[PDB]
Amino acid sequence: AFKNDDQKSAYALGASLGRYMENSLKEQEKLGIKLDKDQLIAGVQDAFADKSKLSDQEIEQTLQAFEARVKSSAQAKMEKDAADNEAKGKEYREKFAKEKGVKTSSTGLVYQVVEAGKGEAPKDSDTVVVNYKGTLIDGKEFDNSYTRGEPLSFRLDGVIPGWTEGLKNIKKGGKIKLVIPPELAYGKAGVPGIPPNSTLVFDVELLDVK
Amino acid sequence: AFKNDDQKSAYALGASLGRYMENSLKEQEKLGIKLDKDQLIAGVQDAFADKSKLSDQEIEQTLQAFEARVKSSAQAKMEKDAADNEAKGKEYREKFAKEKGVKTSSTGLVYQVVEAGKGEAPKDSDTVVVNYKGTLIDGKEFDNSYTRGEPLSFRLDGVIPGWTEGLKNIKKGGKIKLVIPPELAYGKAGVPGIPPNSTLVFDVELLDVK
Ligand SMILES: C=CC[C@@H]1/C=C(\C)C[C@H](C)C[C@H](OC)[C@H]2O[C@@](O)(C(=O)C(=O)N3CCCC[C@H]3C(=O)O[C@H](/C(C)=C/[C@@H]3CC[C@@H](O)[C@H](OC)C3)[C@H](C)[C@@H](O)CC1=O)[C@H](C)C[C@@H]2OC
Ligand SMILES: C=CC[C@@H]1/C=C(\C)C[C@H](C)C[C@H](OC)[C@H]2O[C@@](O)(C(=O)C(=O)N3CCCC[C@H]3C(=O)O[C@H](/C(C)=C/[C@@H]3CC[C@@H](O)[C@H](OC)C3)[C@H](C)[C@@H](O)CC1=O)[C@H](C)C[C@@H]2OC
Repeated sequence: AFKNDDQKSAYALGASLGRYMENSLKEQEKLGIKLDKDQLIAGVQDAFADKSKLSDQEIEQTLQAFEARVKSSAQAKMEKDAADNEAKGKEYREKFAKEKGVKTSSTGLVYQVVEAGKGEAPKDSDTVVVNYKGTLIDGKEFDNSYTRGEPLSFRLDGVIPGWTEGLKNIKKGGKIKLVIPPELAYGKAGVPGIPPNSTLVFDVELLDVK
Repeated sequence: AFKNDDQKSAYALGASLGRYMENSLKEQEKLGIKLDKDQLIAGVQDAFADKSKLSDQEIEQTLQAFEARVKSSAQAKMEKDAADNEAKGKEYREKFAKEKGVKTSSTGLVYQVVEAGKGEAPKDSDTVVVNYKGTLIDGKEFDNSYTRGEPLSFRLDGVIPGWTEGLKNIKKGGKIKLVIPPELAYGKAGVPGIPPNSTLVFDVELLDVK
């Protein structure tokens, strides 16, 4: 294929800009914003060959207005998701908390011990070894150590408060379901894969405490 | 001929990215690196269609090596420039030093007293106030105090050695032309606006010694 570097590196540098444009389009689609892909490419080709059909001022201004649109659309969507997820989350916890075997701690953490396990109570400075499954209240799975490949280890005080607190309710060999409010998890900001004010549901198997 | 925002903003976004690429390639060009632009647009299109001939891993691998080639070529070019200026500067100094009224000091500073001035000469702990104009040997002006509408003040011992020494050759009210070898100036590394091993030409007026 590639005869050498002025070729290989060029293609890579280009592939990388492609990649980047696809990723970018992917975030705009979250907001219902769909740019014309043929035009996006034509602009790239035109510029790369110095034949842009828009002046530098028209480019500056068009981008300026477009990025105001994106930010203004993303902000509104964050705001609405935050409020929606806070209320749906609350309702969800309230319903689940009333069920048999389910408990609510003084912090608002809602949990269901499935297997107590046996051994020492995990403490903040312990390293726990776990398998887990993490999903949003709507059933969307966001994390799964099982399909990731191996049991994960961490310091108990290095994880979110919902976990630091929850795992203390069981021992090695145990299993618990944690239903965690955003204020004991990722809050209003959320993190990639976790929307604002998200209540999280984890099914955790505690393999070791060391 | 854009009909709508999804069309115009997309073109704009593309043109802006492609212009960014072209600007980086232009810098690569100053170093003798001229990427194959047909392959570059091939990568853009292929990755855009999710058919990059390079995997994400290969892309990253290719660009790391490419990045190493650029830096290495950047260094080679500073080295060639260092050698070229050193030589060109030595010739320029040699020719000028033979002219009527020009002197060469023991350190290799070449200078021409235009007006002796009158009063004390600058000594090491002293402060001097000067107007000056600095140019590279080809005539490009890198600094001109006259344009700030005010002279410059500094400690004689706080400046490059060619000035520290050179100004001891005149007195308050004097003028002198200093032709300074790189080793009494910014040396092989230079500074922004002053290339490697540049010989500097300064026209100085000494206003005060205090
Ligand atoms: C940047 C370094 C990467 C580094 C990545 C790893 C070692 C891999 C590790 C298996 C994480 C998973 O990666 C595949 C993935 O697991 C999640 O999907 C998840 O199920 C989860 O919620 N878990 C994992 C299990 C314990 C509860 C919790 C957590 O406490 O996770 C912790 C977490 C993110 C705490 C933040 C820390 C920042 C604070 O500001 C914030 O405070 C609000 C809380 C994890 C252990 C971090 O400490 C360590 C890291 O982040 C997150 C949704 C995102 C996370 O990927 C990043
Ligand atoms: C708050 C005060 C900070 C103050 C910062 C500024 C005003 C910088 C500002 C942009 C304009 C500078 O000039 C006003 C400008 O001056 C040049 O254009 C120039 O014509 C020059 O070569 N000059 C100026 C006149 C005397 C000769 C000489 C010099 O010796 O300059 C001196 C110098 C740089 C000494 C270094 C000291 C460290 C040594 O290690 C090095 O030795 C290698 C030499 C100057 C006087 C410093 O004392 C002044 C300062 O520090 C340089 C090409 C680049 C330099 O800007 C970067």
